[PDB]
Amino acid sequence: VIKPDMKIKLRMEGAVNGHPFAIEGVGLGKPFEGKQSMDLKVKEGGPLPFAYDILTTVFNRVFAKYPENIVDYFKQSFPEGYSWERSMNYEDGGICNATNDITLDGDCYIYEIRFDGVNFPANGPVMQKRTVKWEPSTEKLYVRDGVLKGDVNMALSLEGGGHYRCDFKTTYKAKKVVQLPDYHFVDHHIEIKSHDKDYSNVNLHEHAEAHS
Ligand code: NI
Ligand code: NI
Repeated sequence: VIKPDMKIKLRMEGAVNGHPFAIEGVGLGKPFEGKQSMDLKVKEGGPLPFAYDILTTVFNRVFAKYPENIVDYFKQSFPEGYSWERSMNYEDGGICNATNDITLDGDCYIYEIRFDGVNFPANGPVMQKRTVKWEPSTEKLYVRDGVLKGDVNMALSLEGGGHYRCDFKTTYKAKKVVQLPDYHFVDHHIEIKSHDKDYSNVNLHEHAEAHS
């Protein structure tokens, strides 16, 4: 059911500091190589008044290269698919909640995404768009109450130098019973490869690899 080459379509609806927006996307990847990319377009609420970077990790752990010796919760959950929930706690009190419900239609994954950011300070790097990129990261994955958790210490590099820290807590939920993994890691590296001036168009890449 998992094919070597796969597509993606998605819609995100969200709000940051009570201002709504909508984004759509199409993309493609290689699930077994842990690579994907996508083009994203802002449909409503542009030009976004906040750092696009806060959204990019929300725009699928099926696109992660799992070796044979680690159970792959995500590829097993297909064709029924899985959903996830995430809280993203920024060091200045900015908090983002996100969810993604992932279904499969033919060779295409479909994402229905909600994003909700509150309490970003007007003079902070998100609302003044002073972020450069996310550093590559290592997510720690562990089972709890029959579902899979993933935690990660993330950092955004900042235009004047330095970093801005965010802690991610994700819960991933297969829509059917699957085998559960042991403790393991996923290395991630997410990059905006191109974009237009106000980020109404963005081309986003990620490569991920599981290890134990
Ligand atoms: Ni890389
Ligand atoms: Ni740029």
